[PDB]
Amino acid sequence: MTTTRTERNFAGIGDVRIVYDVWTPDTAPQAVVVLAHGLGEHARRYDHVAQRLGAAGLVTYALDHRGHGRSGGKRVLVRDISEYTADFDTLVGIATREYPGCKRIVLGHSMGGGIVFAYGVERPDNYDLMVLSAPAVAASPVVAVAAKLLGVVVPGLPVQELDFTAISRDPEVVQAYNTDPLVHHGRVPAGIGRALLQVGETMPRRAPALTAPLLVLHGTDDRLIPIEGSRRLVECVGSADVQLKEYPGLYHEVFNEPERNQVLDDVVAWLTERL
Repeated sequence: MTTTRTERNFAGIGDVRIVYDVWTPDTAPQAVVVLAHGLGEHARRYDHVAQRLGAAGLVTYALDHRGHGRSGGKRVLVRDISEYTADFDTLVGIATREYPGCKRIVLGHSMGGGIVFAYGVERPDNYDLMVLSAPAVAASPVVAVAAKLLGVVVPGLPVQELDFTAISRDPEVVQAYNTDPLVHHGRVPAGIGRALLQVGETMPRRAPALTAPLLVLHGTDDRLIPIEGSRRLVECVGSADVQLKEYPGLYHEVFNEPERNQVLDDVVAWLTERL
């Protein structure tokens, strides 16, 4: 339809400047969506997702995490999962004040899915629906201990060598990712590894705190985050209205796959069922 983007910013944890987009369609908003991107990317890789949501009368708030895209902070530097979740909580507060009376939908992809889950456990009544795209949620006990120790002393130390070529079966998506100057083109730092384990170590203990309906999306050929971790999440959450949509043969970024228009139409159908 016609969904215009406006750029704003707020002060995050440590007074780090956090830039976010607001996508507004030319119609009375049916609900608001607060979107959390994954590791190394930024909110401008979701223009087509925000535009698709605007077609359904949804307003989308999408922020760049600290150390990502337009936001402040050292690139992909993080020391605690609470840094990500507090800034997401601040954005949800912004959207709640701007649109009172609208249902609140929290959407997260990959690391953003782990962020949205950690926020959702802390504030289970601050949102109405939750949608997760291959969430980084289930990350031996000795390696978990050592990784969280390292990430708390040298959170900027490179550790894990991630395969960007597994993000999508679309060659244009893999190419656009790799030539984007705003995108992180390095190894996973130790701080991000610790934050991921922080949501992973506590998922089965704290998943019962969730109450709002939940939809999980995951391609079966995901080589970055295994689909079995999503099968285990939906069995642990306390929410009664839960379902996981598996896309056979799709890669990590189901919103960027050639079948993205089918994936996005499944998300809009799920939301319209509950709005």
